[PDB]
This record gives sequence, C-alpha cells and structure tokens, in this order.
Amino acid sequence: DVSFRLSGADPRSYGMFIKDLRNALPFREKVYNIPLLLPSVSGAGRYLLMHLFNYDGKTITVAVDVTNVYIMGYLADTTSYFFNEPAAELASQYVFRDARRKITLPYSGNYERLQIAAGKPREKIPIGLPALDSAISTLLHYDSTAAAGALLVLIQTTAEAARFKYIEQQIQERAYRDEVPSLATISLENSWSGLSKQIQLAQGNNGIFRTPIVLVDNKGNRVQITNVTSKVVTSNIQLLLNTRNI
Ligand SMILES: Nc1ncnc2c([C@@H]3O[C@H](COP(=O)(O)O)[C@@H](O)[C@H]3O)n[nH]c12
Repeated sequence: DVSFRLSGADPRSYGMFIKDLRNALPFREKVYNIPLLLPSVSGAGRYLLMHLFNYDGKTITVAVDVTNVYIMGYLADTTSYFFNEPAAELASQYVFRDARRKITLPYSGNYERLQIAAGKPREKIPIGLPALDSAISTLLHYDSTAAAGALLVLIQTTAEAARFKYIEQQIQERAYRDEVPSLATISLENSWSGLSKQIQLAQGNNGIFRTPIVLVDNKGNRVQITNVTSKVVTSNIQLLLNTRNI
C-alpha cells in the first residue's frame, strides 16, 4: 500500500508519494529504460491500495489495477464505491471485502463518462493539491454528481502523475493553489496508450515509431513524436502499458 497525507504536504513529499506509487507497480522488462507494465496479474495481487488522508486527517482507500494504473473504486468509511464497468466488478471480489455496503456509481470510470456526469470537461476543473484535499472530502460523503468531479481530480493527481513526469511537475507547481490543466496535460493523458504502443513497436525498428504520435505542447499546438529520442520518451513517460492490454 502507498500512502499520502495532505497535512504538511509540500512539493517534495508529493514527489515522494508519486515515486512510491510508480515503484509499487510490478514490471518484468524495461523498454528503452521505461518500466513495461505486466500483461495481467491475477488474484488480489492485481490491486494496489493507496491510502489518502486530507488536511484534517480523514481518509479514503483507493484501489488501482497495477496492470494499467486504472482507478477501479474506493472505500470511504464502511461503504465501498465502484465504477459501473466489468473490471471494477471483478475487482469488487478481491478488495474491500469488509465493507458494510457496496454502491456502484452510475457511470464507468473513463473520462468521457465522468465529464458528462460532472457537468464540466477536464479543462475546466482546477487540479492541484488543495483540489485533491477537497476531492477526498467529497468522496467521503456520497453524491454522484460531486463524486464525478472529485474522481476527475483524483485520477489526474495520482494515476496521471505516475504515468508522466510532466504532469507530476504540474501538480507540484499547484501545491498551494489550483489551476486547470494545460492542453499539454490533457494531450498527454489521452496519448498514454498510443505512446506506449509505439515505444514498444519501435524496438526492432531502430527506435522509430511505425506511426507518429501527435501531441500539443507547452507553448500551444500540434507536435509529432516520431522516434524514441524525443524528450517525451527520454524524460517524460514513466510507465508503459503492455501491448497485450491495448
Ligand atoms: N479510472 C481511471 N483511472 C486511471 N486512468 C484512467 C483513464 C485514462 O484515460 C486515458 C484516456 O482514455 P481514453 O483513451 O479512453 O479516452 C487512458 O490513458 C486511461 O488509462 N481513464 N479513466 C481512468
């Protein structure tokens, strides 16, 4: 289990939590020195528990699938809450057995469905470490409209920051003040599968991508990643989704 406490959190304890989250996910190989996540794990071993504490010290436990860093559900007090999708139901068999009741949230956990349920696209929700504290407080009391907005903050400040060093840095700049994500952060989030696939297929193709990944950058718009010497590959992406899961 990894843990993060927002009381007394600053940019470096947060980097320390994201470091431990990354280091808790099992891998067999490194492709171009990036951890390649396993095709499948079976049993309860497939799930990582993160214990998150807000400013006041209340907590929620979040369950993450270690093969893809996908947030499946969470436990708040005695109630477990799971996304309405097949993998989250499978997950409810291994985690939070101890809950007095299990509620299925009325949406799956992908971004389109959560934005629709929240009433705001990601681009309009301030993220940062104050927003994470808020999100933990919202998840402690069931409301599905407000839980969709809090889960969008929760995915990006934990799972997306683990996947990309650039997003982790974005959240460390937002440690005492929230701010909506840059288009670059949204671009990166959406490209993890694509980028993971091409870095994998680039082995045996001299580090060259079969098809270029296009991202918008930290100045404005439209950028094509064609090979593994790009800084996106050498410095930014931190975990790769196994091609068997794409
Ligand atoms: N519940 C969740 N927990 C973690 N990551 C995600 C995602 C991420 O959203 C990204 C973009 O998804 P789509 O390609 O389905 O739009 C993917 O990298 C996926 O892993 N959506 N929902 C998530």
